[PDB]
Amino acid sequence: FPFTLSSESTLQDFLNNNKFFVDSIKHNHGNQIFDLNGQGQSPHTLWIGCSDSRAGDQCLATLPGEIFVHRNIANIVNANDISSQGVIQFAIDVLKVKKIIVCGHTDCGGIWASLSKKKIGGVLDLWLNPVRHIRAANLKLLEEYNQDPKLKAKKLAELNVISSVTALKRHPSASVALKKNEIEVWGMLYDVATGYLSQVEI
Amino acid sequence: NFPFTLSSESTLQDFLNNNKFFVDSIKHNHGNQIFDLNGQGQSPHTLWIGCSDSRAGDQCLATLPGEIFVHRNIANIVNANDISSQGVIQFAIDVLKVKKIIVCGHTDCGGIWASLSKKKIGGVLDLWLNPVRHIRAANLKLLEEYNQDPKLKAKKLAELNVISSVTALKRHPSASVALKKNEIEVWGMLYDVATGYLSQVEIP
Amino acid sequence: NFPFTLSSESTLQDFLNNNKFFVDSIKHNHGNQIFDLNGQGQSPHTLWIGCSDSRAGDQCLATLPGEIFVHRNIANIVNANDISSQGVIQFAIDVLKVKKIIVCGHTDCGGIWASLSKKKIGGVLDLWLNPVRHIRAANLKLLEEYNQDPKLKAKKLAELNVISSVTALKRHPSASVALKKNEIEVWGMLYDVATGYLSQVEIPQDEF
Amino acid sequence: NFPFTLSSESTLQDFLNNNKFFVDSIKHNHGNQIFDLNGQGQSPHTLWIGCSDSRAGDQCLATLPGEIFVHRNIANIVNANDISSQGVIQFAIDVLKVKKIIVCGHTDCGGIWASLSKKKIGGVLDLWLNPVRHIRAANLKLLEEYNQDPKLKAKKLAELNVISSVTALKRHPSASVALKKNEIEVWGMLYDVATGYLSQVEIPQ
Ligand SMILES: [Zn+2]
Ligand SMILES: [Zn+2]
Ligand SMILES: [Zn+2]
Ligand SMILES: [Zn+2]
Repeated sequence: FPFTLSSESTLQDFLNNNKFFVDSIKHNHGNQIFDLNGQGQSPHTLWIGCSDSRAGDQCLATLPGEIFVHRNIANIVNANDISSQGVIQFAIDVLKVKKIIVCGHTDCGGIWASLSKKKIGGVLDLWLNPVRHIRAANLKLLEEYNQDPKLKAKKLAELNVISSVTALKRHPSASVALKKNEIEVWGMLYDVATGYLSQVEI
Repeated sequence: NFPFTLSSESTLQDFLNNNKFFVDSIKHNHGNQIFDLNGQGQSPHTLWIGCSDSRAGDQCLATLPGEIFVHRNIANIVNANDISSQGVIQFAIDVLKVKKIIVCGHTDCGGIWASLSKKKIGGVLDLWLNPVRHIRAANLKLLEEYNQDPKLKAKKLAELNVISSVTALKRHPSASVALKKNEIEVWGMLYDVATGYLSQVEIP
Repeated sequence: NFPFTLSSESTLQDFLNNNKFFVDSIKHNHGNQIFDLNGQGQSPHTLWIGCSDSRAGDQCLATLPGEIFVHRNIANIVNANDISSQGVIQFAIDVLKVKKIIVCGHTDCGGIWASLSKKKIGGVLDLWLNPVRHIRAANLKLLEEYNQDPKLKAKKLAELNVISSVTALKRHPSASVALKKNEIEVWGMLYDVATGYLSQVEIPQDEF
Repeated sequence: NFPFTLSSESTLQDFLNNNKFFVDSIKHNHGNQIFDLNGQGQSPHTLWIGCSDSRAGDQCLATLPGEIFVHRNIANIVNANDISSQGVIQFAIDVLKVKKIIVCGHTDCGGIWASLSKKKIGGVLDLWLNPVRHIRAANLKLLEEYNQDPKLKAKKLAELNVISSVTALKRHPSASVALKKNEIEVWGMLYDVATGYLSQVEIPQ
């Protein structure tokens, strides 16, 4: 379409996009940024967000070596998910990030599925359980946005962000550094139709 | 406090200023066309599995929002016991019907280097990395026809790890059916953190 | 050696000798009927989830082969991202169509004791047991009401753990459906290691 | 009703009653001695890893409580990335110091039959069973030599699966150190569901 790449696009087409990424960085910064990249990483921020192609840490327009990223379906931080827990562990314990952003977004597939109770199948029903819990736990509140789907899904999306932030703060290395005031934590919402990022109230 | 767009000392406002740029930048080049398409759904053409590392993101493909479905974790490990990986893989193929999948490791991977050391890492990480530890053991001293240079051992390990993840990805139910119907293609790649260059890994 | 049927020093043939007795015993009491049924397929009426502990097995229910579908792991933890447990539950409900599910903890459970401590174990077990450490953390005050007797404290955590596993089990997509259709029944239980007796664990009423 | 002790329509009291029998039966033969030992701790000599199947089951060894540490899961898969199994093995070897580990497959195993097809099962089971589908693929020419009797096809696969599980078990760090110290024995077995009999599987060495 109006996108840089397509289904039909070739391997070389991909490598052309990548040669552009290098040329652009080099054009604005010389070799200095890859020289830094190539010695170590010292990112300032951990971003935890949905896997969704339209959400994504891109929205912050940072350079390589600024943001440590974890992305998964519906930006769920669960204590038993070893994928999340390693990333958080490593981010706080090794990289010493000073900010953590948990970012959800509008039109989230996990959020919408969790509202309409038809079993998705495979492993997805299990993966989404905590969201299905969050909806059940907040039924009255959600009910008050009943008269508009997109807003109910959005309220749920926000509740999910808050849920993930609490779980994040209860992480052992997080909880320590948080109370030593070494770290800062934010919930956010990404608006898919506008590209704007707003802060969730916590 | 950097040649980077943000530092540790930045503000919520500063952050939000970067995002205002992102939006203005997209609008400058494309008008509302993207955020209009985005706002009515996603139809990405590619799934990207790579490392969480702040240098080796999918950014290195310079795509716009709406093109690439992403998962990132420590050392780009794909395992069938991991409901996170498999959930993503499943959704991408069956629902989103992505036509390309990319597994990307990269040079200077902390997970890979740790997998090469003696020192127990601690917590959940040492367990997380066991799959890589197994790959080192499963590959001779093919790893160190190179113990003359640390960096090359790391790179070969990283590539073996990519190959590991790719094979696993291919044995996924959705993947094996898609690949047999020739309805999807699969790539393993390495990002050189020092150069910004992506390259292909040959998959056996 | 010595009250027990087999020992460390036992032999393969000794084990096979026990198995010979198991076969002869069932044929003595039921003739050939059971092994003929077994041989034609399984139709168990119950799923049992309990701890691996050698003292606490489903044999405490004195059933014959073909009755009880069994999963056993350390501290009878049922967690929604553990593919082992969730496969067992999906299969039992969907395919076997069990009518009863029992989640059964027990007293002197080592997973419980380990979780009451703060000392790290090692290997996988500190992470396996993490759900239990959480339950203990979320009931800290309730539990410290049993500082008078550590044994009763551990017994309480064993119960909370049962309650946690059951609740997770019921949130399984196959289970939640079967339940709301009243096609299945779910029991928390506790097994007293010292008496061989099985008690029912009171499970919270439906709250969401 | 059945020829089995309990039914789909059996009650809670009814279950408690079979448990009451269990207790009575054991004190009848052994006094309070088993439960006294039990009550103080556990010292099992054997770890059993086997299938969840209601017909299989470590009861085929006719042991008293306190002898055998048990793990059971679908098709008795011992996989290095499966933490349920890996915890059981660690604890058994490192803490309980079991002297024997037994991996037991069985005939008519539903996980085996499902791995013989490549029809998708759905939910989680395609993933769970993947390492067995692998085994099928890597032994295809062999398993097809059993085409005319599907049941002996499933038996061979169930034996291959046992060999694979035992191989993974022995690569467990606890196991490996124990194995090299001649501190433990590991056995593959198969359980014939139709006959109640247990046989040994020849494992490579
Ligand atoms: Zn989403
Ligand atoms: Zn890395
Ligand atoms: Zn126990
Ligand atoms: Zn079976």
